[PDB]
Amino acid sequence: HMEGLAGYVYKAASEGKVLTLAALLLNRSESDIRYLLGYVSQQGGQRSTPLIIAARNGHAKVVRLLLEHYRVQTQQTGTVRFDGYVIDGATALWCAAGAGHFEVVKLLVSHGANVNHTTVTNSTPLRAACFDGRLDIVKYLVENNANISIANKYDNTCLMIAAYKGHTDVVRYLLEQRADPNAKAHCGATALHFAAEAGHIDIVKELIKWRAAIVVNGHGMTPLKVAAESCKADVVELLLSHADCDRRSRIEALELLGASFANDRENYDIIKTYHYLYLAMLERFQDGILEKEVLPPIHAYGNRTECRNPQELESIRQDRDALHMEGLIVRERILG
Amino acid sequence: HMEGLAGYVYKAASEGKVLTLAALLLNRSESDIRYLLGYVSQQGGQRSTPLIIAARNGHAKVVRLLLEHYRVQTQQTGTVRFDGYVIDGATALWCAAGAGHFEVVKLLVSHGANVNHTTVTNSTPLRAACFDGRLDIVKYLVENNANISIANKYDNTCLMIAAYKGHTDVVRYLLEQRADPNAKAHCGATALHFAAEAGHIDIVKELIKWRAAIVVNGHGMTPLKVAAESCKADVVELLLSHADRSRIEALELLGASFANDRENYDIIKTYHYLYLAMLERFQDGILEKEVLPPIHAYGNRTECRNPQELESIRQDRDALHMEGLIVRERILG
Ligand SMILES: O=C(Nc1ccc(F)cc1)c1cccs1
Ligand SMILES: O=C(Nc1ccc(F)cc1)c1cccs1
Repeated sequence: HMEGLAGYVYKAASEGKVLTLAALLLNRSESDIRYLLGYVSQQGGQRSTPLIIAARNGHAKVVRLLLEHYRVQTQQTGTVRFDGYVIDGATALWCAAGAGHFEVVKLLVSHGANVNHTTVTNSTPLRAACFDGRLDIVKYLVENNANISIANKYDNTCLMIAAYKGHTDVVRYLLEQRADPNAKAHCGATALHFAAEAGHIDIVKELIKWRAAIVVNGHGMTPLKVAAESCKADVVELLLSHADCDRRSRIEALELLGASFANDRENYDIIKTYHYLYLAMLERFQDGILEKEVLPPIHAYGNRTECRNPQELESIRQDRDALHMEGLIVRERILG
Repeated sequence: HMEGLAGYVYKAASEGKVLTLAALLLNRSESDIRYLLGYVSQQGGQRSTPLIIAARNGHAKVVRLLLEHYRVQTQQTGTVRFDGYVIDGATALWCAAGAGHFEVVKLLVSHGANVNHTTVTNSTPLRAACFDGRLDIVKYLVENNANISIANKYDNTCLMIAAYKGHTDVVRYLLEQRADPNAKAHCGATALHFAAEAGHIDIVKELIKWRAAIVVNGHGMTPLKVAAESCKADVVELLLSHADRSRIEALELLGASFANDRENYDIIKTYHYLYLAMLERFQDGILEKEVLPPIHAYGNRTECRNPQELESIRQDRDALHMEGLIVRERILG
């Protein structure tokens, strides 16, 4: 059928050949043009229309022709491919936003594109831009009345995803536009919880400057202890210079922070494994005191047992091997 | 007393001023030279002798003078500092081996240094040299009757530390010199367990030419599952070219490790080892798969029980990440 002629209009659109597109559409009845420009084309794992592919591929030159003259409906959705993950429900705007195609975004929403249509995971074009941290498209959409509040399937908001990937400038912009830094995901994670795991220290300070609230990971820990278990030490101390827990919860972070300098081989430093573990014990006998029930030796980590006295952990300051597994068991008593 | 001139000969020894050291000792009775050369000097928490520092600092010219003329006893031990750890029981030879001082090692053993003296932790000079991976001193000491077998307090053999720090050349020399590849530490960990943890693929094949590894690296693991949790995929697949349930646990834990592992995190590779893992645990009783109830943590998603379930989730980054955390907690805890 004219299914072959659709392949040609898709090919010209995907590769940005304005000259080819116009010559292909020039002498066509309106019935046929709506078929040609609305044809869902199977190319790889992408179900697309000429406009969606033209936008995903950043051929603004081609996108202009279709929206101005041939007046193509901007609400068309398809299933497109971004890197290695297939996304279904993607509109020309969402493809143009995720792929960071500056001009194409500005052209579609200027010609009336619904900036708040969502994929099946309910990622807005703004979220795509927040994931990749393209500041110009994040600024553009919000001042074009995009909804910073609409979040993904798992309540993971643009502010949360901007923090995990660490787009400091984008994160502060949304905070200024008064995005809620206390939203919670299906995980329970706050935007802070996320920035803590990835140690985006400047983002952590930005969120606090914008009256962010400390709340337990609804399904686990505090943002402090996710910093500790993630071993991001500078972050761990930042948060320990804001309202903490006297000795109690505060020392629990230090214990786990020093325990995380031990257990992961990537950033393993037994010197700071001891450094934090010892200072935790210091903050446990100050004035008054507060001890630890330790677990049996557990035939596994040899027969090492967790230290109960400062002098005890002092002894091991010469032994790498023992301090390393002292950390492995420190960690295992809080997590397990 | 003569404590002031003793301080001076230590200074000359540590800084390698052979001529200066010699100028201090020449018109001294043999009684006095033993005080000067036997003084244990405290710098920090360090107990040192002029000979030990000359060896720790690799000043061969000074070490020759001391052993040759003034005939200083090679026995003599002290407490020295290295990578940041104060080590007790260190002899001039052991210091020179950790510090990779080629000649000073060659000079000390020639005048009778016990190549098998052990620190307080029972570290051979061979172990020290194996940690630093200096192959020339590893061969030299071995060809002068060093015992590849004498291990640290925790049964950690020279082969283990050569694997952990990843000195392929030291590992292959030790294996060719016929080191035991099946020793176990107090953890239970074999040399492979260590090579897997750090993913030293070339060494892992080297041990394969010989070995055969049991269980536990500290938590009841085979070297395969230590590779999986460490996310070392290439190692996991190398080791997956041998003999067997155990197969599915490795793939599951490796793919579950690509999620939580922010260091080498790839959500695509989570959905790959987890998908290929789905062969035969779930819907029988194939074999038995007890899934955990959807606990408030990884949201309330529940672990996939059928191949078809994991196919739907082939897309969605958010969803596959919590699928890894769920598998991880089921195999671990
Ligand atoms: O926006 C997202 N993912 C994305 C798309 C395109 C791209 F280039 C980079 C990232 C999403 C996050 C959660 C659901 S969708
Ligand atoms: O590994 C050891 N010592 C060492 C390591 C690296 C180095 F550069 C210098 C010395 C050990 C000392 C006691 C037991 S093991």
